[PDB]
Amino acid sequence: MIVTTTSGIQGKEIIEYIDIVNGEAIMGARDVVGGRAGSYESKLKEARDIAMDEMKELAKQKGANAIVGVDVDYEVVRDGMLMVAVSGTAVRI
Amino acid sequence: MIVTTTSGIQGKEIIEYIDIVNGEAIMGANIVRDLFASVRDVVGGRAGSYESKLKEARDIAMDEMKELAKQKGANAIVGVDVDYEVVRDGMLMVAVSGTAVRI
Amino acid sequence: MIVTTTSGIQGKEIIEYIDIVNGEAIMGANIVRDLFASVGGRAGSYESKLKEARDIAMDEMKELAKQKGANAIVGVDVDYEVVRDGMLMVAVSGTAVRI
Amino acid sequence: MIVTTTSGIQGKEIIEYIDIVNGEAIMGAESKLKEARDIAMDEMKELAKQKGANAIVGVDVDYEVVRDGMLMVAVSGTAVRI
Amino acid sequence: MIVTTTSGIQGKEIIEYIDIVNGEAIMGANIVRDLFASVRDVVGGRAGSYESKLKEARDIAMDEMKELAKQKGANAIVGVDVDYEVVRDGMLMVAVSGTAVRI
Repeated sequence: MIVTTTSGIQGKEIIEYIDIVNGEAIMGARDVVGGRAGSYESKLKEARDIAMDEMKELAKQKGANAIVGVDVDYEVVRDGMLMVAVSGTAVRI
Repeated sequence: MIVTTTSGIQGKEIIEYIDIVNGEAIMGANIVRDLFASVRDVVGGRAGSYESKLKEARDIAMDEMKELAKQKGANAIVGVDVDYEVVRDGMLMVAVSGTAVRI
Repeated sequence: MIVTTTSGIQGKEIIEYIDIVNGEAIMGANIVRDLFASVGGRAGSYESKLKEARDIAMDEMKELAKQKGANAIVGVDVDYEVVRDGMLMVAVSGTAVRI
Repeated sequence: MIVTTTSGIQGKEIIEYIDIVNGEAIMGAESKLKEARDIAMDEMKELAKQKGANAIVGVDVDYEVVRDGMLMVAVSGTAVRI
Repeated sequence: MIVTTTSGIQGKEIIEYIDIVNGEAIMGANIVRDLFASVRDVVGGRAGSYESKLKEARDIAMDEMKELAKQKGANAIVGVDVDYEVVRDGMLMVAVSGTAVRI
């Protein structure tokens, strides 16, 4: 199933814009370092995937086979906690 | 009513761009532990987790946006964006914006 | 005059991109408990004041757009950020165009 | 040089997408906010021009309080040829 | 590789949408402090330096996103967004996202 940060699936007609769906993960409460320095996946991959799984599960719940126009937001939330929040429009194609 | 975070509705022409519409809601304060107060604080309101309350606040901000759009004679809202910001004393704000359109 | 968050306008040709235009406003301070100071301005809730500031920001942007001889703003975006010790700045951005 | 927040120019095909370009201005220590935004935008345009671009599309502005009293404004965009 | 903040490649149809890809970089507090140059007014990121003081963080974020995309068999990344956020004790994070595609 296609998940894209773009407005449409080039080649495919959208049958229905079903709903806007979201997912969120709250992560735990001269050196510039990459997110994958010293590890195979990025430190935020677990958070990001939890957030995207929730969004995908909801979309699937709503009869979607695709999710377009997705955005990722990051906010430091509670006592230091990182939230990753993902939003997108569930569609039938 | 069609609501999308994309810049258009494939299949339909936009007959008129009516206006830009917004909705916000701030979460309720912490009560104790992972318990958080109702976003909408009058008889009925439900306490719960940070995530269930965040989702509630995002649902009210959304519904406020849709109610304004409908007041303006819109049948669709395109180019919807969500924004999150921690404001006064740790409460989370959810703000939603989009363009109300006739299709 | 058309103002829109979409990247374009349907059915109408842009004959000229003029300039990116912006507006901003900072929310007034907290008075007491849930009451916030106007940005004969009225005190209100956080959300009421927030809406007021966003309205001022949007008007300021349109104002700048019209004076540059535009009749439309496209690709509009709203940004929020807490500023000088607890106080929500709104900032609106857009592309002023001739249609 | 046409600069726009839209993702596209009208009556003008993009023939090269050169790079994403960025500008930033740092303040503190509303009118100075405008100055900052201008410095960020001018810095991004300069880079775009030096890269061989004649337009910048999909422009976005971000605002961040890096410390306290310091506000950063960052603009990002795609440098293109039309 | 074409990297673009736009939602498509004018002139080129997208034949496959592979994955959303992300890259990030994190700046130490010690370093963020060495960009409080604003001891006077407003200064550009390129005042007194060749490349912007944040360019290295962005380039590391962008490199990781691209390396990932490339490994997934993509030859372009579209709908790119850059995000900034202050986390833990004053470190600055720059995060980038986009859709890895095949054209």
